[PDB]
Order: sequence, then structure tokens, then C-alpha cells
Amino acid sequence: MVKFAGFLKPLKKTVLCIFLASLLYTALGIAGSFYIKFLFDDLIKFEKLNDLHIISAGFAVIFLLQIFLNYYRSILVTKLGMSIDKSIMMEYYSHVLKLPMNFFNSRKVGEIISRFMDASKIRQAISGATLTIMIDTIMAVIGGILLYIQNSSLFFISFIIILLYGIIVTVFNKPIQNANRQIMEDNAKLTSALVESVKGIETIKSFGAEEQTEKSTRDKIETVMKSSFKEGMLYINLSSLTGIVAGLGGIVILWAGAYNVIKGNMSGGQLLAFNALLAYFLTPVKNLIDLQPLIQTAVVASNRLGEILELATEKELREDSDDFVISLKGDIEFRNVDFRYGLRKPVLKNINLTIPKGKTVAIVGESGSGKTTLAKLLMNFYSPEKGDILINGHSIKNISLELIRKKIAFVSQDVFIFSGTVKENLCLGNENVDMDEIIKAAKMANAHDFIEKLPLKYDTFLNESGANLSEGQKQRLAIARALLKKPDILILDVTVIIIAHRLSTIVNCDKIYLLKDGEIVESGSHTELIALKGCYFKMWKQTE
Amino acid sequence: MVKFAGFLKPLKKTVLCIFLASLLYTALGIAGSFYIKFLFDDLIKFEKLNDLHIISAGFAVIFLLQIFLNYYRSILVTKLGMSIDKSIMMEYYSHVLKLPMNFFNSRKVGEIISRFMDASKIRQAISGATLTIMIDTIMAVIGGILLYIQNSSLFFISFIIILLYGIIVTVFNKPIQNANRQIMEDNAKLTSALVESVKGIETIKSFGAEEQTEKSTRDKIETVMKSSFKEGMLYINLSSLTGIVAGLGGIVILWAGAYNVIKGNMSGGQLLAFNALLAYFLTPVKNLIDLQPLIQTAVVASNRLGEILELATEKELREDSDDFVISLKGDIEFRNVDFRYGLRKPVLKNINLTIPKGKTVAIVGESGSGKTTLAKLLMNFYSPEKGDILINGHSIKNISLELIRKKIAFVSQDVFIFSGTVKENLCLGNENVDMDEIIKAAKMANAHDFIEKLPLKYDTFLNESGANLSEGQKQRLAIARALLKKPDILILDVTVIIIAHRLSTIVNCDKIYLLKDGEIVESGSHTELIALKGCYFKMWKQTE
Ligand SMILES: Nc1ncnc2c1ncn2[C@@H]1O[C@H](COP(=O)(O)OP(=O)(O)OP(=O)(O)O)[C@@H](O)[C@H]1O
Ligand SMILES: Nc1ncnc2c1ncn2[C@@H]1O[C@H](COP(=O)(O)OP(=O)(O)OP(=O)(O)O)[C@@H](O)[C@H]1O
Repeated sequence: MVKFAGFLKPLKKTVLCIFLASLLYTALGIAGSFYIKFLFDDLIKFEKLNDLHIISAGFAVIFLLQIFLNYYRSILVTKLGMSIDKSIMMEYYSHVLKLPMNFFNSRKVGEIISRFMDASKIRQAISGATLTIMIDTIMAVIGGILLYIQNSSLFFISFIIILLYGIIVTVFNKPIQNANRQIMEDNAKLTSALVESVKGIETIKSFGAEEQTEKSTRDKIETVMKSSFKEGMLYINLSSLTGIVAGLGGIVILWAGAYNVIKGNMSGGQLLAFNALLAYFLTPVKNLIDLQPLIQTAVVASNRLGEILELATEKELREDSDDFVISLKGDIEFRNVDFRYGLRKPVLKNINLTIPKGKTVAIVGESGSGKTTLAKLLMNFYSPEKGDILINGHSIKNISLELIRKKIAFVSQDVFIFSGTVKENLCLGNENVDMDEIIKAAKMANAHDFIEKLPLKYDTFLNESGANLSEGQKQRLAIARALLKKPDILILDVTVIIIAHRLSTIVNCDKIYLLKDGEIVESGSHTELIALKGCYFKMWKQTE
Repeated sequence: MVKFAGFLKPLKKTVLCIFLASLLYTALGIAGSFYIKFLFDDLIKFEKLNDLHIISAGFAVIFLLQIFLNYYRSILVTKLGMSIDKSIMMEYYSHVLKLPMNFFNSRKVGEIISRFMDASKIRQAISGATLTIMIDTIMAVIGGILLYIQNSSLFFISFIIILLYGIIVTVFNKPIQNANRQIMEDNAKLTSALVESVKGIETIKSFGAEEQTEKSTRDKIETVMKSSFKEGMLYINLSSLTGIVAGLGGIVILWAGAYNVIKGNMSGGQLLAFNALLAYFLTPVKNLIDLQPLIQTAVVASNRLGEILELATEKELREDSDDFVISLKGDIEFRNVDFRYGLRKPVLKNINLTIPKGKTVAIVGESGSGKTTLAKLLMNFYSPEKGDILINGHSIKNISLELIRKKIAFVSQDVFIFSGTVKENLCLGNENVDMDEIIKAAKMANAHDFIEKLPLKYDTFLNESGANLSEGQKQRLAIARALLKKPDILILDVTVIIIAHRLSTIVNCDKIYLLKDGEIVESGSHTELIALKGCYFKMWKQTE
């Protein structure tokens, strides 16, 4: 669609104030643009002093009023630009935070962060000068319709100059757009490269691969600068084609004005005043054209920021919801669930689980069987394509995600810790939870002993992805967080689905499922599985 | 301090060509600034046609030559700016990749990316189109001495205008700098928060947090735009003062010139041509003052990059390398080694670890004893304290870090994968290694099977953080990579140091070290360590 900023609807009064101030400003400018005519035709050509001082003082007062009214519209336009830029950035950030998981696994962090950071633009194209120049271009249309009365042929020449400007801008419409798009794409790729290199640097500084990374970054920077030089060449071509027209048109204006003066009609002071009126007719237009890089860059930034990440399907746009579900204690009843990650290969075949309520079910299989795939399916990070997962007799499709992702706690290997207070880390999601509950969950997660050892026991900072604490001391914070988010289906009288790789820790479990070709081949407790001479028996005898 | 003469000393012919072209350009501009003097006082006041056409054509030719010179000077200036930017940017990037690990563990990924973007700002701001205007200030000095030659009465007023410009810039240099610094700091903080949120959006979705993070990002954006508004107010005050001075000075010039014409030195040329010449004395200065915010922004960004650049690398510290060490087949001899991450608390104290050659020793302890700290100290990621690490009988402090990183392989549980080809992921540091060693290291690491089952075998593409592979499948890639980097002191007849949190895998280790309270309390083989009624005994009986 079209990303037209409708945020100005609550800003109706400000726009009217700006427009009226600009109208009076241009009116005073044109009124004060007769000073040189007053000088040459009447003040000195008649040899009359003691009134030139009065005229000069009056025009100084007029210019002071012009500055006073240009100190106001600039402030108002800056406020409008702030109020638009903040709103558009917040829209984009909320939408990206509510996007599905396929988007986040099929894209690089650099692309998203660069698409956001391309918001200094748009703002720079709606700043004070950039938009007051467009308003003054309209005011220059008004000044030109005034200019038509003040001599005719010179207004025709000015119109021809405007036509030349229009042709020049039209011919250079696409190239600046494409150059900006390509430089933005290359800058996004470079930003992703730096984000990856600085994020994981233990591997680089561990394998002695600084030189290779530097060479790859040099290639990316070389591409960025080549695509920047292309834009520079197009910009210099545009600036030259505009400067030629402007200067030669001004010289033609002076030549034709002299030609008129030495041929009866019109006067020299009329020509001198016509130069300043022609300034208020052309200089806004030429200033706008010289701003075409800024407007074009902002248009490209708003197009990329809105093409995707403002049109892509959201998370909540999945299905309907329900009101009868208030608790999530039930029997999970996978029916022929098939999940394919993208398009590579079906991770899960026609799987079938019969997890009872409040059990301690364990899941085993090959290293690439898809256990974490099952855990992600149960958390609605993804969706099946032919089957129907259920809980308590009703499908989890028809349950509000704010309930599924609140009553199911899932702890994984990729423990992620946020920058902030340990209490703030623990109380993510439900911030209002009191000290007693976080203490209880920490004690139940064995993390309370560690936390009380640190100085500023719970009120201590954790830097970025946990560095103030060891990796084994962050799995326990993940456990404590999952315990705070009081669950009904716990994935590692609440149902516990433990996914583990060692066959010795999960033995005394109510039921154990084993999946090899996606589907479950064997099930039951440990004793019956051992008394089967099956795949689980082979695994147990090999790992004994 | 941050001088670009290092990247500018090679570029001298370009600078000479730019300066000479600019000199001819301003000379032709001053020559063309006599058109109106020729027009009124000689071509109009004498009523002579034809010669008017000839002079108009001549001045059109002069202006065309001016444009032809400005084209080349702009091309050369943009080439110079591009080269300077690339050079400084790569200096910063190489320095940051060579920085120690304390810096990377005490900073955020957002800050580095923001400073790199500020280097890009240095590119766009100052050295892209504005060096053609800084020269014009000196060329305006030339035009001003010519103005004094032309008429000494109005040169005093022009000098007073220049003095007012200077006072305004002097009194507005500081607040613009401070506002730019504050907006850059706040934008860096916003970038850090955003990269943390988008990078680690697993916990935000799982628990449900795309309201708290949204509120925090809204607060950060509000602070960013508050600083932006402060900068905007300072810029508007600057622009208003400059506009008042310029406009009122121009009107005073016109008034005083009319007074001179009626009361002394006269004719229209000495005013109409004087203003055209003044366009080559005051207009470049006003353009420079208008560009001053951009120059100050570039200066602040260069200051931040220089603040990063002065930080010592890893090679600058830990000097006195050695050349007589070729292999790392020796006895690790931790002697009274102490360590302390920053200033929190010593995680190690007087450790007397004495690993022999070629064994398969294991290190065990509590959940925060410091096993991975020992691995980092031996791999030489962090700086030890009183005492030193010995390998092959000599200290580790005097060994080429390249040899250490290429001869000690560390396999940590925070496995990191790079967004590239699988073969490129495997060969990190030594790209020339043939596929035979790749296959051998994969088969020895059991990672060959799943790689072979990938859709595009050993040269498949991987997303960031190995999102295209399972958590178990990613660690086997780390094992295969560390095996490719043929080690001698491999940490998980080469010495093997196994860090494990269990007690059943290490029953076959040659020796077992028990890191409990900073030091090593007990050591030996499994059987003798069980026959010690010590801390390992209670650990074994509790885990049984
Ligand atoms: N994010 C992903 N995108 C695409 N394919 C994926 C992704 N994650 C896993 N796969 C694929 O799914 C299969 C197994 O995935 P999964 O992580 O569920 O396995 P797993 O057996 O549960 O893992 P592990 O036991 O090692 O934790 C493999 O074929 C793997 O390549
Ligand atoms: N980069 C760091 N900065 C500050 N403190 C740290 C850092 N890394 C670890 N610590 C802390 O210092 C101690 C050292 O932890 P370390 O990572 O060495 O433990 P570990 O033996 O690997 O434990 P685990 O059983 O959790 O794997 C811990 O108390 C930890 O919280």
C-alpha cells in the first residue's frame, strides 16, 4: 500500500498555525523585496536624502518581523517532525516484536536493527528546513503568480526555467532511488556482519580468525563504498545540471531585463526588484530540488521499513479464541501432527502422544529426532500442517496465546539473560509478583543459594547475555523463571515433559516415548521398555 | 589527536588539483561578478545594444567554465572523502577485533555498532560535499581584499558582519557539541536495548513480555527525542541569529551604498557589482556557519572513535614473545595462580594444578568453582594474577598468542556458529585445509553423519547462531572444528582436559582434580579418590 503518515490528524491546529505563519512571512518578504526599487528609482535617482533613512528603518523592521515569524514556524515544524518520527518508530518496533518466529529464524539481526536505525532519515526529511522549503515552494508559486503582472517576458523566461527544473528532476527520478536502495541494502548486510562478528567473538579470538573476518568485512565495506560512489556520481550530475540551468537562466534574465530597459518599456529599478521577486520564485524551487537526495532517501527508507515488517503476517493473526478455558490442566493428545521447518524435510511424521495429566513423561530419541521441535510445537512457536494438537480435549489452536504462553513453562538449552536487575530478570512478564514468590521459586530452583552470595543479592546487574554469571548458573535462573511463571505443562500437580539425552537420569518416570522416524515407535515405563528387545533396549545396552 | 593526515599524506596530487581548480573557479566567479557593473553603468546608461549581446555571451561562457571546473573539483573531493572514510573505518574495526576480552565482557554489542554508524556519519557529514565550502572561506578572504580595493567604506561593514558571525559561532560551538554527544549516547543506548531484544527474543515470547520491553523502548526513544529537541532548539537559535545578522547586514550595505552614491563615490556598479562580489565574501562564510552543526557532529563521532582506539590491544599487552617454542606437548604446571574477574571476588586462589603430559585428566567441583575460568586461563583469554602458567616447562606468558590459539582447542558449552557455509564454519582460521582433514575431523567428531544428511552436504548454508541446526547438532560442529584446529592441550598423544559436571563419565580418567574452594583439595585417579573419605566421596555417595 501507501505509507502516508496519518499521524497529522491530531495535529490539525499546528499545521494551520505553521501555514498561516508561512503565508504572512512570504507576504512580508515580497513586501520587503521592493527596497532596491525604492532605492534606485526614487530615492537616489531623485537625489532626496533624509527619507532614505526612514525607508531603510522601515524595511529593517519588516525583515525583523520576517525573522520573528520564521523563529516560530521552525519550532512548530520541528515539534511535528518529532511527533511523527517517534510514532512511526514505535509502530515498527511493536510490529516487529509481535511478528511470528519463522521471520526471526529466516532473517538476520542486522537487517532488523538496520531497518529500525534507518529512522534518522524520514525525520531528516521532515525537519524544519526540509519541510519549510516545500511550504516556501508553494509560497513561490504564489510569488510567481504575482510576478506575472510585474513584466511579462521575464516571467515567461522564469517559467521556462521551472520547466527545465521539472525535466531535470523527472529524468533523475529513478537513479537516486535505486542508488539509495542499493547503498541501504549493502549497509544492512555490513551491519549484520558486524553484529555477528562482535556478538560471537570467543570463536574468532579462539581460532585465530581475525584476519579472515577482517578481509570479509573489507570486501563488504568496499561494496558499500562502491554503491555510495555511484550515488555520489548521480548526485553530482544532478547538481551540475541544476546549477547550469540556474546560473545561465539568471544571466539570461539580466540580459533580457537590460534589453527591455534600453527599449523603452520597464525600468532599471523594476529589474532590480524583479531579481529579488525572482529569488522568492526560484530559490525555494532550486532549494527543494537540491534537497531531492534527502526526500528520496527518506522515501526509500519508509518503503523498506514498510514493505516487510509492516505488511508481514502477525502472530495473533492465526485463528479465533475461546473463553471457556481458564485452566490448562489436561491430557495432551497429539493426532497425526506433522511439522516441517520451512521446506527442508519433515522433522515429524504422523506422531501420536498420549500424555496423561500430572505425569512425569520423558522423551528420548536420536540426536536429531525432533524433541525440541515437539516442545516448540506445544508452546505455539510454530504450527502443524496436517495434524491437530490438543489439550484437555480441545485443540490449542482455539486458545488465547496469552494463556498458552503463560500456563506452559518451557526451559531450553539456549538460556538467554537480559540486561538488568536479577529480580527484573526473574520477574519477566509478571512484574508485580512479590518478593516471597520469587524467593520460593529460587529456592525450588536451587538458584537461591547462588543469588544470595552475590553483592546486592537480588538487586544486581547482569550485563548482556549472561556474563556476570557462569553458564551453569544461568540454567538455574531459567528454571527459576519458569517456576515463577506458574505453569500447567512444564517442559524441561503439573504435567512435566522432560527432554533428556542421557538414559540414566530419566528411568523412574511414569511413561517414556521414543521417536526415531518422526513418529513414536515405542512407549511405556522403563521396565516394560527394557522388556521389549527394541530400540530403547539397544540404546540402553549401548549406553550402559 | 585523531588526525587524518595518515590517510591524506599519500593523497597529494588530488589535493593540489582540487585547490588549483578551486582557485581558477573563484577567480572566474569574481570575474563574472562584474556583469551588472558592465550592464547598468556602461551598457544601459549609454544605450548601446549589440555589445550587450556580446558581453552577455562572454559571461555565459565564463559561467560555463565555472561549472566545468566545479564538476571536477566535486568529483575529486568526493573521492578523497570516500578514501578517508574507508581508511578510518577499517582502522577502528581492526582495533576492535584486536581488543582484549575484558572489553567485550564489560560492554554491549549496541555500543560498537553505534560507534561504527557514527563513523559512517563522519563520512556523510564533513567529507562528502563540504570541503568545497571550507576552501571558499579562504577564497572569500581573497575576494574580501579585492572588495577593500573596490571600495573601503563598505568593507568595514562587511568586516563587522564577519566579526558578528565569528562571535555567534564562538558562543554556539559548545552547546551544539554537548547536544550531539548526548543524542549520540542516547541513540547508542537505544541501539543496545534493541539489539538485545531482537537478538534474544525467545524469553520475551515464551513468558510474554512484548509490553514491558515495549514500554522500556518507548522510554528510551522518549529520551532520545528529548535530546534531539534540545539540539533542535540550539540549532534554531543559531540559525535565527545568523539570519538576523545576514539580512540586516545586507540591508545596511544597501543603505550605506545608496548614501555613498548620493553623497560621494557613486554609480550603480559600485553597488550592484559590490553585492555580487559580496556573494563571494559573505555567502561562503554563512554556508560554513550553517554547516557548523554537521561538522560538530562529525567531530563528536571522531572523538568517540578515538576514545575507543586508544584502548590497548591484546598484543600490546603481554609482551616479550619467544621464538624457541614450536610445539605444546608438555606438563601444565599451574603454580600459585590467582584470578579475579574485574574486582568482584577471587574465583581462584593458590591453585597448584599439575597436569602431566598426554593424560586425560578431569576437573570437577561445585557449580561455581571456576572450571571454565581455569580453561580460559590456560587458553589465555584473560590475564592471570601473581603466579603463572607453565607449559612444556616454560611460562605461558612468553609464547606467541598465535601459537597458543592455534595449538590449544577449547570446546565450551556456549557454542557459537557463523552465518556461512558449513565447510567455511568448519575451517575457521585455516581456509586452505583440504577436504580430507575436514572429513577426518568430522568422522572423529561424529558430526559427519548429519552433515552428510544435510540437503547440500558439507557446503550448506547456516543462518545466524546455527538456527538451521539443532542444539545437539551444533555442538558436534564445535567438536569437529576444534579437531580441525589440531590441538595439543585440547579442553572439552594430545593432553585432554575434560570439564564435566557429572561423576559417571570421568570414572575412566587417568587423574581427577577437585576444584572446590579456589584451590585443589584432592587429586588422583578415581579409585584412590574414592578411597579418601573426602569431598569427592560425599559427592559420589550423594550422586549415587
Ligand atoms: N530452526 C530450524 N530450522 C530448520 N530446521 C531445523 C531447525 N531446528 C531444527 N531443525 C531440523 O530439525 C531436525 C531436528 O530438529 P530438533 O532441534 O527438533 O532436534 P532434536 O532431536 O530435538 O535435537 P537435540 O536433541 O539435539 O536437542 C533436524 O533435521 C534439524 O536440521
Ligand atoms: N565474565 C565474568 N565476569 C564476572 N564474574 C564471572 C564471569 N564469569 C564467571 N563469573 C563468576 O565467577 C565464578 C566463576 O564461574 P565459572 O564460569 O568459572 O564457573 P564453572 O566452574 O564453569 O561453573 P559451571 O558449573 O556453572 O559450569 C562464578 O561465581 C561466576 O558467577
